[PDB]
Amino acid sequence: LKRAQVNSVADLLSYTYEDLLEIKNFGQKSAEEVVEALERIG
DNA sequence: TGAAAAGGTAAAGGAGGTCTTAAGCTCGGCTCAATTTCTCTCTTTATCCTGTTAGATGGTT
Repeated sequence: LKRAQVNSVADLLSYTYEDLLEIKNFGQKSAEEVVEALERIG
């Protein structure tokens, strides 16, 4: 994510799950991890 | 001599590309009626040429 210039939660919220899967070497398990972390912050 | 401080090695796990099948389609070939060109004949017109024996003899607007 930091390689993708994503620096804020707003920036990450600007990406869809598909855009997250397009991130180079980002896999489904890592997208799930991000979803779980966001749920951890509601 | 002890101790940073960097540099290796062996994993675990994931990420990513590359392979395999059940479902379905549509695509070309093959046959095979079904016809539009083509090329001859075979005509049939389309176009040009010549002649015509009562007598006639200077314009309209």
